[PDB]
Amino acid sequence: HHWGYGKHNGPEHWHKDFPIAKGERQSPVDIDTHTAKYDPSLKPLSVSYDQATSLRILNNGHAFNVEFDDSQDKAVLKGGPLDGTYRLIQFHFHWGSLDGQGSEHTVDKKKYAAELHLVHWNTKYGDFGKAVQQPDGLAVLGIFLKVGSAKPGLQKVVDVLDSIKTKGKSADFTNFDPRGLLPESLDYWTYPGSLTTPPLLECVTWIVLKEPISVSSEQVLKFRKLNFNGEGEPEELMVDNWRPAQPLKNRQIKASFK
Ligand SMILES: NS(=O)(=O)c1nccs1
Ligand SMILES: NS(=O)(=O)c1nccs1
Ligand SMILES: [Zn+2]
Repeated sequence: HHWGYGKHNGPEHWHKDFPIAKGERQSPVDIDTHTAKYDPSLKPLSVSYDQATSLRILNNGHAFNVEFDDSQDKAVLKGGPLDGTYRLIQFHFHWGSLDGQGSEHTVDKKKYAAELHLVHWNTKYGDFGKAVQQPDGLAVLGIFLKVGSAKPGLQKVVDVLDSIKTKGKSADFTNFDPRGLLPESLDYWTYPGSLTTPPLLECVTWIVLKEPISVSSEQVLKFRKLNFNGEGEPEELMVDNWRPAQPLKNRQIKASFK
């Protein structure tokens, strides 16, 4: 047994094993659109996923991760609020049991049906494990999912979920293009924060896109068929795997747009 999202091991318990849960720069947060300062010094985000190499998809018991080859500068995030270059290592999502909840960040208290996280690590620290020990170690791009028209570029991900239903299952997952998960606009808010699962390390520059992607009800339904438990255990549907908003405290949310 370990941390999870249930009544006995969920977000409100995490602090007992990861005391930084109560720290000064925790994620997610509510993005108050009227308090976020437009910052004309922010650069456009640079997302270069042209040469991205997906390798595998994994159910790790808390979400599913699509993993990338990060042994070269093939899929990088640069510009925006960032200095230097961050390599894509994985993406995953957080979603709800119902369309009314599921996102981690909220926007003037609005919850989206899900949220995508494309996780990148600062190439000056050499590997992901070293980056997470650093205040500017990670750059996570957050994208909101709302339910409406399907996202054609998500379908390949939903169709493989049958094969990784339970914890520890993985499947080959090559030639997936993450550029088909982006919305049209790259307007963003940014603030310094943390991993939103344990160990909750305060290593993240969060870059959250203003424009949501639209996904179909059937697509998000297929997320909710996955399982937190392993094969041949009591079936526990993988839903509501989001941490609620944490105290903003001494932080400013900047906007890249007016
Ligand atoms: N702090 S924790 O979420 O890992 C936890 N372990 C057992 C019950 S709650
Ligand atoms: N949910 S997240 O992107 O902040 C993340 N947490 C741990 C590894 S990646
Ligand atoms: Zn996440």
